[PDB]
Amino acid sequence: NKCDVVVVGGGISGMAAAKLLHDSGLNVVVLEARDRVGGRTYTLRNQKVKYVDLGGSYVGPTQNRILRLAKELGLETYKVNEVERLIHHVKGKSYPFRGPFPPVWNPITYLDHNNFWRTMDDMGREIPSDAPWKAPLAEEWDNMTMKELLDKLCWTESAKQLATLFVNLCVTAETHEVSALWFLWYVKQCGGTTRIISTTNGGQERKFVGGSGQVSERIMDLLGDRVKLERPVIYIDQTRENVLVETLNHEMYEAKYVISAIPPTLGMKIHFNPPLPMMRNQMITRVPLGSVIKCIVYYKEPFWRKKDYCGTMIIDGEEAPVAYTLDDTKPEGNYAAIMGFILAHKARKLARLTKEERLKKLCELYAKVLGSLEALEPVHYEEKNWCEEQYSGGCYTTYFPPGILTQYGRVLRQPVDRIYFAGTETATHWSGYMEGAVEAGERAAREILHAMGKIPEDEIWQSEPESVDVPAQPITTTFLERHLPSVPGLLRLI
Amino acid sequence: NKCDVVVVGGGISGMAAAKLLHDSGLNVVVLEARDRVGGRTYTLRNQKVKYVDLGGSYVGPTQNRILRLAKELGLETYKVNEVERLIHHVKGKSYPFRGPFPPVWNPITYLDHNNFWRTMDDMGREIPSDAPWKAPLAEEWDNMTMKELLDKLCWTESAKQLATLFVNLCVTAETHEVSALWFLWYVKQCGGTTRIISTTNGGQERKFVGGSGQVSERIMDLLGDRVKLERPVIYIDQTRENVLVETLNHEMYEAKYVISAIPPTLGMKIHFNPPLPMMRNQMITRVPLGSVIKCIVYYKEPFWRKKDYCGTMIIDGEEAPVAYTLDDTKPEGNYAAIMGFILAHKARKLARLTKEERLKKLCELYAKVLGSLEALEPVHYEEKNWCEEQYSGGCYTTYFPPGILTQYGRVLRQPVDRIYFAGTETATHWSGYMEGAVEAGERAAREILHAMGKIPEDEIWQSEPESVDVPAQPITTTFLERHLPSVPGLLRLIGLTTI
Ligand SMILES: *[C]C1=C([C])[C]=C2C(=[C]1)N([C][C]([O])[C]([O])[C]([O])[C]OP([O])(=O)OP([O])(=O)O[C][C]1O[C](N3[C]=NC4=C3N=[C]N=C4[N])[C]([O])[C]1[O])C1=NC(=O)[N]C(=O)C1=N2[C]C1=[C][C]=[C][C]=[C]1
Ligand SMILES: *[C]C1=C([C])[C]=C2C(=[C]1)N([C][C]([O])[C]([O])[C]([O])[C]OP([O])(=O)OP([O])(=O)O[C][C]1O[C](N3[C]=NC4=C3N=[C]N=C4[N])[C]([O])[C]1[O])C1=NC(=O)[N]C(=O)C1=N2[C]C1=[C][C]=[C][C]=[C]1
Repeated sequence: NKCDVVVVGGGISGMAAAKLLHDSGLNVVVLEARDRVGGRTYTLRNQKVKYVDLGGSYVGPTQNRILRLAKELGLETYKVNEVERLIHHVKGKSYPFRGPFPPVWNPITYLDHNNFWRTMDDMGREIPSDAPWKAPLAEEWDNMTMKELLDKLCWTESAKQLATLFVNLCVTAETHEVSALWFLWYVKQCGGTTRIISTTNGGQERKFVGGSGQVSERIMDLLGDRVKLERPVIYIDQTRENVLVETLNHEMYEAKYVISAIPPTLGMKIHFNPPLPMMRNQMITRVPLGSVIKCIVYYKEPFWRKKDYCGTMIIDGEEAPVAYTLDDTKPEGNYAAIMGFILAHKARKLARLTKEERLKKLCELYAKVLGSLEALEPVHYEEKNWCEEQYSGGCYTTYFPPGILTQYGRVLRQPVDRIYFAGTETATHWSGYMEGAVEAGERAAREILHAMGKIPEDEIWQSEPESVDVPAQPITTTFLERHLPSVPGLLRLI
Repeated sequence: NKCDVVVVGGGISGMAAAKLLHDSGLNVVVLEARDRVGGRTYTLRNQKVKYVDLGGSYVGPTQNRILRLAKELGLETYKVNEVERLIHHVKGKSYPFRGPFPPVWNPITYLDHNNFWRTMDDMGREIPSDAPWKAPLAEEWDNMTMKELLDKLCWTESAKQLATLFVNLCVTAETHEVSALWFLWYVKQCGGTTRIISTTNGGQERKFVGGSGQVSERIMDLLGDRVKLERPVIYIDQTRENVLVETLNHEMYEAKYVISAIPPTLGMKIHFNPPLPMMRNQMITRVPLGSVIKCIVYYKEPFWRKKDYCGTMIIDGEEAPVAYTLDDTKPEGNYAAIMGFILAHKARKLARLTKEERLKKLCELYAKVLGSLEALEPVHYEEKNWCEEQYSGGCYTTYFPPGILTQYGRVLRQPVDRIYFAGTETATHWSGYMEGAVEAGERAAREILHAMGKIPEDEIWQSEPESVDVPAQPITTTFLERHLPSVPGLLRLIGLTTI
């Protein structure tokens, strides 16, 4: 029954909010729909794998909030293997390379690849992180899919193929499904193309020893009986003095304030009294999450390292079930494994197969790409289709179709009376990530502290000191990268 | 508690299913979220208006199922006023015309307008009504917005402007929001461009005397206590022998079968056990409804008729709050009124204003369009914003953004164990309309009768005899209309001669 704040959802965002409020002296309850905490993070333990992340997993430089929270909880990170060569597999053949970016040798193609990435970052600099709908060309870019943008910008099929794979991997959606404004904002608010795609010095630098699921589990340990598992919220009543929150199993909770820490569209699962205002009522029907199967194949040894491959593969083509892989071997060098993502329309297509049929397709692919028969002899397989989850709706995050961000965007974190909004989707830096979940949960908690007169308005949005354990190198561009002409630019110059 | 079939939703689709099942001898319960039946149809009665439809309203030729159902219930139709001239207002000026279509004088613009409508219908003929994702070019057309299709097809701004207003009016959404495959399907399954847009011989020919809300109300009268108002469904359990359906007010219903007769995305409001299959789970998050305010301004007299205007206005321009109007005077000639739609992004924009501020904007617009100061003296005003409705989500219907129809389309009316799907969105002829609600409700009911061994598979989909009261004239094209070249076609024909 009675408390100061009810938090709906026990993922990273809901747990970070509740921890903050608890640490401030307020009485808090977390209502969680599933029989576990963690939401879009999930760590499986069994004897074969020891532990494995089946949801969110990677952290890296500039993600200072998730790094500080995990450190305080007693977690350690380790580095993803990127010692040996990366592989770019294109038109049925493998090209090993070093550095973050796959090299291009044809000169025209070179100019086209260079101009595409540069243009993405240029366009991003006109987009405010906390208000993308205030971009000078907000409407024009929002009324256009990423597919239309790629068609205009890319003068070669080679650049257009790589840019498409880039979109599919970042947001688990097809280029024709997503707004150009929304995708450019998304990349920008992660620090740009280089920062988002890199292992070393980027979003994929590190993982947590023991799994990322420990973040939510350890906060639940701190909160004890305040966390209520298998309590899906069905009903929120704001007509009276205290807010009334009802669960599916017929319990009633009473509070001064609520934080909703669930993906925006999952707000549909709740019946509101009084009805939601018009813009939010419609927004929550307009914001799907992407589609992905995360798959991990285990091997006796990390045999790719013997051929001077790190295990990172960038794989083009319609036939490949998996477009991107990373080494998932434990820091000690055992439980050798390759992690890969089956993205967007391939997730829909390959979900019809059996677990065993998917394993066979992956092994045959890895054998071609790595040039090794050893890939045909897996010792174990784990996978998770996020599309089938009632209380997630997909992964990694919410995407915006064309027209939606400019029309409904400003409503995402706008309070509805005594309901405040957290969840990674409402963040302004690494929104879509575990980092964004922490930002949003702690910000929504402070909005409530301010409404209670406990802190100045000044203190709702708080900056984060840089991690000493995971420092960031700055992103640099060369003179030639900055000044080489586009393909049409070279044509004008002719 | 116990019955044969629980129907979720008391709109036209849910009420048509329940009536069919009841007439067959089964015990049915209808669970309705609101304190009223009718859903996206709603008839307001007060002394000033007598009655007025604030939601779905128009019916016309080829809509035989809604006409038969209403006739059996004892309802009458009357004809929408189209006796005098239509108006096309473009670039701040009005051009009166007769006939269904605004005339085009410039021969280039004329070739462009002719080729646009023709191409829409040509592309539609490649799209199966019952399976749009089977079109030969389904993927290509689905990966493209209507805005991209218009940019490629229309070689004049004038054709592009009119085509845009056409999309906004048909599906209450912007061209950049909707799949090209979905929109071409939607028009095709209503019988094509002419049938969808027309008053005389089209979708807008008629209304029901007394209002369309009487359809649902009269079925409720037939069913008596079997209809449960203010019972929003929150939970469906299929793990046991009988299906368990729970409501928000804590009642439990038990049944052999369930029909879900709610817009697909409103399925999100229900918690399922076991969880929905993957494709449905994701589909219901990908299918929004459009945005519209329906507004009716009353006058002492239908003064536009005196100037030889019927009251139909097609109004282009960003400044105009309303893009389309119809005479909404009663068949007896009293309660003179103009009905207009505020569509898509304007519904969002103008919802910020007060009721009085919106009234003033409309009157000032009608005064320019009709050239009449009388338009500035309204006697009464009614309106309804559908965007604010928790148990509709918008109006008129569900649209599909790019990429969705080909990936998730085939799952819309696919049964999930003992749950069968009705609602106008699952229809194959006039989906989006009251007609489609009847088709879908009656088909879902017969799917259940078949599962119960009461009818052959053969009988699930049933054709409908043509209405004798509202007959359909066929849609004809002239020789010139069929064979005049497009703009690029004329240009090719100029490249060829010179050589
Ligand atoms: C899935 C995934 C994958 C596969 C991968 C990845 C990911 C994912 N990511 C993402 C993450 O994870 C995220 O962001 C996070 O986690 C989020 O968080 P939040 O905000 O908190 O949210 P969530 O989790 O979802 O939670 C929520 C909750 O709630 C609940 N509910 C619902 N409903 C309800 C409830 N309750 C009560 N009632 C009701 N009604 C649920 O259940 C839950 O719990 C990521 N991230 C990062 O950071 N990293 C990584 O790695 C990741 N991953 C990704 C990527 C990869 C590559 C590149 C990029 C990215
Ligand atoms: C809105 C509108 C307007 C404004 C106009 C119009 C329209 C609309 N339209 C459409 C119609 O109306 C429709 O289609 C119909 O109505 C549909 O039906 P259905 O399918 O049945 O569906 P609904 O109605 O929605 O119902 C449902 C129900 O359910 C319920 N719920 C929900 N949720 C829930 C429930 N319950 C329990 N639980 C839960 N969870 C609700 O409440 C409801 O009741 C139209 N149509 C026609 O035909 N005509 C016309 O006129 C119309 N309009 C239109 C137009 C105009 C112009 C052109 C074109 C068109």
